[PDB]
Amino acid sequence: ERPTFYRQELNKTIWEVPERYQNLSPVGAYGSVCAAFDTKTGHRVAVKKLSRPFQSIIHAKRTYRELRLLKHMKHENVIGLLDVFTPARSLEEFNDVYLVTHLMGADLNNIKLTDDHVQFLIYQILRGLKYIHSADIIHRDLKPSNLAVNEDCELKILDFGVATRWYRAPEIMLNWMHYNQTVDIWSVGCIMAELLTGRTLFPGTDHIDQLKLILRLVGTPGAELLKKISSESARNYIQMPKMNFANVFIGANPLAVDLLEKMLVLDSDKRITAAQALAHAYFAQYHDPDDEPVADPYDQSFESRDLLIDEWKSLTYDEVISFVPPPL
Ligand SMILES: Nc1c(C(=O)NCc2ccc(C(=O)N[C@@H](CCC3CCCCC3)C(=O)Nc3ccc(F)cc3)cc2)cnn1-c1ccccc1
Repeated sequence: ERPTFYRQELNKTIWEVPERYQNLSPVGAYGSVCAAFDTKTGHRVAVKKLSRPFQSIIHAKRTYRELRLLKHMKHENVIGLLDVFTPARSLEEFNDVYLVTHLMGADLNNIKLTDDHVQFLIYQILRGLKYIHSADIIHRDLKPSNLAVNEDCELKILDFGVATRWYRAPEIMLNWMHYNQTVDIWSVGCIMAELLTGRTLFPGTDHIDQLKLILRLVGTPGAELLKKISSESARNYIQMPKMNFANVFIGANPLAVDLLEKMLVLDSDKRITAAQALAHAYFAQYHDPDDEPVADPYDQSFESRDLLIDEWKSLTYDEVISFVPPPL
């Protein structure tokens, strides 16, 4: 049943991996991540050694959460789990978790982009977000560095864990209660803007400067939206004119400007969803209602639980043991 592991020191870091994975080479920003050769598939992979996975309740829950989320994701435009392993033979000796994913070529932060490429890249993000959102999962940290492409411009959403705040929706700039899945659509708008102009749309130096730069584009809220804000601080802070997107994004595909106007809406209740955005004219070349799948249901009940490290650790171990490799 159990493979043969081999040990190796890489960054004064002990890596213990199955013989399956060869020629481990550190990729050191992304965490403890090595490019490896998978002798079973003949394809290169990424192997992530979780850092101090059971150091604390917080780490333990984070470890469990990352493994639960990765085991769930079965979509072309979302990072998926090829393998998860531990060198541990028992729950008793379980202290290290290794995750195996596809190796991606470059982050979108690395990559003048043509309108074709913007269309295809934002299409693939929305297709992935449709899937993630359908399981009631919110990304919450979409930014160029969390999006990866191969040379084929095939895109995957991931979360590696510059500034998040540049891409963050106004309604979660202060308090994290009154928000929905469309926080991720705001992020998609900021990314798409950047892809079209080669500039950060909203390079705020802090959470208040950020809100200033956003309002300068979308305009200060009307009475309609001001009435839906609970926080005296946030309301009293905000308490001018909406710019013509066609002026700001001069020379863009006018259909890219129209979609941007539907994505960068202050009122999160009126912001276009991933599903709706896919059906926008911009994506006429790439939209197929029969190849934009939704996810299986995702059991998120664990998010509400306050459990001990040994409880989170045992749950993670179960999820390692029950893992079913995807087909080749
Ligand atoms: N560097 C790499 C790799 C890698 O590193 N492969 C391992 C790998 C990657 C991502 C995840 C990952 O996305 N994990 C997510 C869960 C899943 C998401 C859920 C929401 C939707 C999108 C997927 C997570 O839980 N992150 C996390 C965030 C904050 C934390 F405090 C703790 C964890 C896990 C393992 C491949 N390719 N590359 C690569 C190489 C060269 C150039 C560019 C990229």
